[PDB]
Amino acid sequence: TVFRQENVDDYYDTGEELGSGQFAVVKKCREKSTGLQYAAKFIKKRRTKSSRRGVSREDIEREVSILKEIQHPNVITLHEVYENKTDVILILELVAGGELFDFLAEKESLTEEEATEFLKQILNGVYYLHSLQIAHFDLKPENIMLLDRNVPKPRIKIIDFGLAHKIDFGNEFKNIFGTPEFVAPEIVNYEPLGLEADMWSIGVITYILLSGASPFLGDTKQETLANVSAVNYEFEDEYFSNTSALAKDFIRRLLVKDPKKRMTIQDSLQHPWIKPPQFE
Ligand SMILES: c1cc(-c2cnnc(N3CCN(c4ccncc4)CC3)c2)ccn1
Repeated sequence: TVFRQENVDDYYDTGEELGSGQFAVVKKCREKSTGLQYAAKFIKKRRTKSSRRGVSREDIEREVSILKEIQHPNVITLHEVYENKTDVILILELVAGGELFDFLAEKESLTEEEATEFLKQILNGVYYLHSLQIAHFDLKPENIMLLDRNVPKPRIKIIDFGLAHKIDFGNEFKNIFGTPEFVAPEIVNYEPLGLEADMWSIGVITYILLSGASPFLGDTKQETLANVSAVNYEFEDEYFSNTSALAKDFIRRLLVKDPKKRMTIQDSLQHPWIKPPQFE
């Protein structure tokens, strides 16, 4: 599939660079014809067929196809796609309140009520994705953005679908590996992957929201990955002594090695607490 090949600068003016990962660049921009503001994500193309740098065309096209299908308040909207010799440029909805990662760094830890206000929105977005058989495969605080960080109950959107896949045969078995602290054991073990992997990541996120600490994090990537595979975590009393038993129950039912025994997204919404790359 080919994208718009006019110069993006003919249609948008860019401004501030926003925070991003090592591989893409994200800039605020403004569309000349409407004055509306967006975020432009520049994905570097592969320079040759057997190259390791840049993103393969197949991978870019998968991300664009998934973005085009999704429309939900808790997921980022794709507006347009441009391309040139070096980059594919996604014009995305602007989310200006920063990363949940940076919000958490300011608060240290969240109360159970504050955590559930965020978690409900994450679960609603993941329920939409899983209903479409889309696994995100990279859920973590850096991939969740706040619309406005200055309100008492900030609203959020899931971003960056660069690892997302449609799961139409129940599982995928290929080159899929996210960030070590957040990946499920089946990722660590290079096993077939399905929607269950996202549920594990939600368990990790929930643990971090309540404690400010990462449940499997070791001093090196290999230690973290070994900890994930062994389900080596505990609810440290220093962080969790005053946390409700139901919150611990929720996490415990997500941080389960066997994907078939892990809570699904539908289970998570009915749970009584809620119901109203890899190489150093
Ligand atoms: C504003 C921004 C964005 C946007 C789009 N794509 N990726 C984005 N980042 C967010 C930061 N980031 C990391 C990852 C690792 N370490 C530090 C930061 C993860 C990816 C932001 C979209 C709309 N409005």
